[PDB]
Amino acid sequence: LTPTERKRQGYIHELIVTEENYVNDLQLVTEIFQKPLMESELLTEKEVAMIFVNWKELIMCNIKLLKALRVRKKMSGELATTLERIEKNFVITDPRLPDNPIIFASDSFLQLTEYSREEILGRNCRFLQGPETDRATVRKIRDAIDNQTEVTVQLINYTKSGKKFWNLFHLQPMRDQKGDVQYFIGVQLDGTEHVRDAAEREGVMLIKKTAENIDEAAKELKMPVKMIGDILSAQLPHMQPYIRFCSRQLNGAALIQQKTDEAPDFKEFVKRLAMDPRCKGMPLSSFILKPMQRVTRYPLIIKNILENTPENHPDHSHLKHALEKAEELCSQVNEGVREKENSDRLEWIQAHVQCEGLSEQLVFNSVTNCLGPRKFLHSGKLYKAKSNKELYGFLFNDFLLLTQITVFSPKSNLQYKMYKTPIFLNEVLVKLPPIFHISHIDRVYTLRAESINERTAWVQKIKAASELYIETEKKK
Ligand SMILES: Cc1cc2nc3c(=O)[nH]c(=O)nc-3n(C[C@H](O)[C@H](O)[C@H](O)COP(=O)(O)O)c2cc1C
Repeated sequence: LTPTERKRQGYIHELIVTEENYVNDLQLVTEIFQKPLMESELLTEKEVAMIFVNWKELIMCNIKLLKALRVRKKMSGELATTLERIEKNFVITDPRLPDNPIIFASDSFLQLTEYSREEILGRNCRFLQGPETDRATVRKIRDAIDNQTEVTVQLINYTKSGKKFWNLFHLQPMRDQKGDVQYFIGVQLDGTEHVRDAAEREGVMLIKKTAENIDEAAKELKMPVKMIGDILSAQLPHMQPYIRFCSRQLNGAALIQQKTDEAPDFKEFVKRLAMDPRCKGMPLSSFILKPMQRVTRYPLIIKNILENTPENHPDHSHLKHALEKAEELCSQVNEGVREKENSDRLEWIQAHVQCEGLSEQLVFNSVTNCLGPRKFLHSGKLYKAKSNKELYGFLFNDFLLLTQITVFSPKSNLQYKMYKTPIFLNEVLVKLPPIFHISHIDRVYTLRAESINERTAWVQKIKAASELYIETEKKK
């Protein structure tokens, strides 16, 4: 096959495999960090929500994505578990991708070579080679690769610390029905001495049977993919919860670091949850960075698929939209991260303003219907005319929230109760007769601000955000 179509399948499966690892990481934090901390009674229900935030919703998004990928790929969840049951040193590489990168490494392999998964994936296997390695043996391996055939040799490899060990290595291509090589299987039998006669004859049989089991394990993965963009184009516009999480990931990380230094009983309980072999010895504070990494990873991946997809291909159109949505999703994420002050205010409103009786729960620190990331504009006391009722209003870029006190200082806590249904600014007009008039089509509202300088701040900000909303709605 042409290198273009070859690279195309390589990047399509780069999307699928990395998503598998990612979704797996999300479920880990919920399993061995979230649920334990909630039932540990070490922290309050409020402190826990500051860290994970909407972590649960992040899983619901990607699981919906991963499932769609698996059905198209005719896969099942078994791949990770099936591969883990093979307790041998092995890696899988992708010859379709430049420099033949590693896409998977067994637990035995990682511990043998003293490297971590983050150091390994995406790189060529030549880091094992050293000074006392027979370069003639290496060339035989390269030839077997270029000729797309299996091979079995012995050579000296090095760990991360530089420890020497003999490597009874076996290479084996992974072919589909059409015989096209999709992956390469590399099994390593570590030893102290060069094996001969019976010692060699036994080791060869094991590492070869090991390779066959991997081919069976990766049987669902090896098949080629026709289309993948239509799935990404339908799932990416539903990656909204990332905007909230990534805007609060900084405060969530600062909470962990602070609570650790002021509570020794908390520090030990966290590390006893990072013990789990699925954590690979990385702390909880390192998992929090992953959602921000994944959303910035998507545009890089999709573009690689798009660049290796011709114009006449039916998947080219969907990949265009997918790239657009991925970049739009990524942009709104970076906007929320930068506007830190706006993020603190929206989350403050979330906790102190009780909004109930709605068809859907109100999340202030989220995306609007049309304008994107919600932005707080103005707040203050508002007195309704002819009633003079003490009300407290919150003005946003998309709607106005009226409440009643039962301002943004974290220590100061006071309760706000929702007064009426959120008045959206896509259907309101504002004129002047500290009294100002807003014109809703259905009902009439006449409010009186604290002062003259206040009502001018209301009228201006409401009108400006309204006109921006109206003209945005007129686009389509
Ligand atoms: C699946 C696979 C597994 C490999 N495993 C090893 C290995 O364990 N040790 C090693 O020295 N080379 C291994 N190689 C070979 C190297 O990745 C590399 O291709 C080889 O050393 C030739 O390097 P060169 O391109 O600089 O000539 C493996 C290759 C493949 C495709």
